[PDB]
Amino acid sequence: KNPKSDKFKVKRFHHIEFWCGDATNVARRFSWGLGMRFSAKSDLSTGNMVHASYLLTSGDLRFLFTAPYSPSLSAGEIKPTTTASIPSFDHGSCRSFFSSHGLGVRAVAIEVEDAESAFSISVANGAIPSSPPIVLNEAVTIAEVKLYGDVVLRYVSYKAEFLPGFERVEDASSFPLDYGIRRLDHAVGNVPELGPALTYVAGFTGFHQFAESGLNSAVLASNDEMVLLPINEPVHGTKRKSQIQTYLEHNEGAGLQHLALMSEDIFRTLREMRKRSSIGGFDFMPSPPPTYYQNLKKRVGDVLSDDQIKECEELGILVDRDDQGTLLQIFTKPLGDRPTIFIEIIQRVGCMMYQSGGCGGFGKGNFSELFKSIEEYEK
Amino acid sequence: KNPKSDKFKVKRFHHIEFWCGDATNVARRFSWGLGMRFSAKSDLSTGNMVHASYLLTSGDLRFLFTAPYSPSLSAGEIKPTTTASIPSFDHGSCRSFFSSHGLGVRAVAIEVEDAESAFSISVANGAIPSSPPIVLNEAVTIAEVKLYGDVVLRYVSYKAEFLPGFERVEDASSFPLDYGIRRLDHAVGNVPELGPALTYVAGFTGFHQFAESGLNSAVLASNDEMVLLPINEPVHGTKRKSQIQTYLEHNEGAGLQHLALMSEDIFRTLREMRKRSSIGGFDFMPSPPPTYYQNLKKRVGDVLSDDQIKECEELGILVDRDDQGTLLQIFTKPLGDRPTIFIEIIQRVGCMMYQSGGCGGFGKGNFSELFKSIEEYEK
Ligand SMILES: Cc1nn(C)c(O)c1C(=O)c1ccc2c(c1C)n(C(C)C)c(=O)n2C
Ligand SMILES: Cc1nn(C)c(O)c1C(=O)c1ccc2c(c1C)n(C(C)C)c(=O)n2C
Ligand SMILES: [Co+2]
Ligand SMILES: [Co+2]
Repeated sequence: KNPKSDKFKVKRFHHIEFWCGDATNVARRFSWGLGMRFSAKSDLSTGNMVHASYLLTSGDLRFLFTAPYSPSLSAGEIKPTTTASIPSFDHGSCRSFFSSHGLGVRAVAIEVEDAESAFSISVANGAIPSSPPIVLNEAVTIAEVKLYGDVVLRYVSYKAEFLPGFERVEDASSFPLDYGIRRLDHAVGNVPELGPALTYVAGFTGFHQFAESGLNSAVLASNDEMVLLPINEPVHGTKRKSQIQTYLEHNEGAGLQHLALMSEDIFRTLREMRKRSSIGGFDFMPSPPPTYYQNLKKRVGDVLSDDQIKECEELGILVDRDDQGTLLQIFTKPLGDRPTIFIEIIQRVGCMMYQSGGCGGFGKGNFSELFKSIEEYEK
Repeated sequence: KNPKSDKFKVKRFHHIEFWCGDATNVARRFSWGLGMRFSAKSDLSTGNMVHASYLLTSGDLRFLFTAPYSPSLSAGEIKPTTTASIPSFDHGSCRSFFSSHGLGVRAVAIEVEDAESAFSISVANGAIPSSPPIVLNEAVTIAEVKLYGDVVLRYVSYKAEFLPGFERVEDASSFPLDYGIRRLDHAVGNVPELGPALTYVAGFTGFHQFAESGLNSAVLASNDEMVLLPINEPVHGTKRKSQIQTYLEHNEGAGLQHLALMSEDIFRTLREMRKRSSIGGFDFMPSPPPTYYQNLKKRVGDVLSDDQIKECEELGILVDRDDQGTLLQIFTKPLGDRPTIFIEIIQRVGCMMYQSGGCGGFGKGNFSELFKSIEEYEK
């Protein structure tokens, strides 16, 4: 059941912004590890005396990495005279965020028809304002409201080329890496209490709820279910400590837990990423035992051939099924020093009309199947 | 003239420590860009609840990357019960350093015969103490005094395997990269006033002075001239703004300007580094004009063949000569967001007895020769 209750017109995920201590080193690491190209910059060389911002792209996926300069470089500026390309940026907020949480996502940005209307409707419906709507070069409008913890939901709308004040990256520094990642599928938050978090976000967006292990969760979705925002809470008192609780402890509270990146060829993406794990890229969680891939024949034997199942086993890929589609997924180890944010690589098969959002679910069935596999491999 | 006036026995450079916001991403970027292997760690997985520290090695070169965890993880600890592997570490100092200077060198570490005696003699001779001598597992002693700005000179001595509490890195995560870098040749500081900086450092070490462009500089050296610590000050009032002054502005004061890394085969190192510049590694300063390499025939035609001169031209390598040896060198663009710290790759030819320290100088003649080359190429 999809009541299509969005309180304003939402299009697609637009970008994810990481707040960093040094944007250069994080962006270069991510570029090589994920196969994303350097496509735009806003920094000292573009006249920005406030923050260094670097944009990586793969397909429609946009990752922005931002760090503050010394405040002394811009001490004479005021907001009317700022050289910052992102007017919501604040030195103190960024330093406070990074000292509190470490490397992590500050903004989940969605493209909307009208960022000023989106902001006004959200705040009229309970959203806590973070940055009021600001029109950039009479071309783009940006506004921000609080999502959870110190993460903001950023609205971007275009009258008619990332943002004004960003420059295209020169082709010499713009090596055309591509491991097959094409877009953001979903962005997941961890909170101490799921109920109040869901009520708050669904309250100001009109997003609807989309259709033992240490977590309870729920998924909020836009009208066409292309913007997907799951939220998790921990389950206490279990034998094994909840990984959601571990997140909250090491992150100093609520924040973004994982980004799921859709691949157009998850086999190629994982081959390319795994080749680079020990040479500057990303590590992956330990692979399931062979009993898992043996049991996959009975579960997904009508969707994947035996060869493709064998290809899943080489790469450590997980498979899950809903009533409408099938999910291939795998998880990285945490992206930085703290056991907090990580990345999921996903590919979905089924639900063709284009492919509808959330085809195959989010893999919650893999908890029990991994468990059964571990017990079976112990035998 | 070498008066051999060291006030305590100094051996060699031991390691360089960077203070980071996220040590994982910086260390992974540096590993791929410079061809250094992950060799040791001290972090949550080794019981360290205080800081994450990762050691990269290439030959005798040791780069350490350290970042703080949330103070909440260690809030119940006191110094007698600390889980930190580097007892001088302090959360507040590290956050203050990074917010002030950005990514940069906190410690220049030299191995000495007795770190406690080195500390006591230094402080008795004017050194400002930073961290008193601490014996680690009855095996290693570490102590720190201020060098310039917020950079410390760290003394390490071994009774008889980086530091106690560091664990060797498992071979799966330890990919054997190697682009030919073998050791630290020199470490250079930028200060506002050279005189007082030299007097201070030479005062407490007994290091001696080793044998138009925007800088004045001088080099301090240990007895065998294997530890080399140049210091620069800006020259004001020139047409072009001093790059030393630019450093001081963007760094918020004095600090380490560049690390010069000796290669056993600078041609291989530069081929390997340049292949990776646009895929996560390091960029290099713009190459000199072809008139430079034409003029090199008359300057170094007796040391390098025409083919090897042509190889220098492909890779953008600079060449300088002293009275005793020849210097091949090249400089990276800044390592992070700010126009502050960069790296020099160096190889020295001549002065064989082993090779004596500082063979060929430090390349100051390349200022005039680059200038002449630029005017000649304008023609
Ligand atoms: C669950 C869940 N709910 N929603 C809305 C999602 O997007 C998810 C997941 O992406 C997911 C699915 C299966 C997992 C898993 C995750 C994070 N992890 C990590 C290590 C915790 C596992 O070990 N397994 C087996
Ligand atoms: C000088 C100097 N003194 N000492 C003690 C050193 O180690 C040096 C250098 O390493 C050096 C030599 C030549 C240079 C240079 C540097 C840093 N730069 C940078 C961009 C400023 C140039 O453009 N040229 C031509
Ligand atoms: Co997921
Ligand atoms: Co040098």
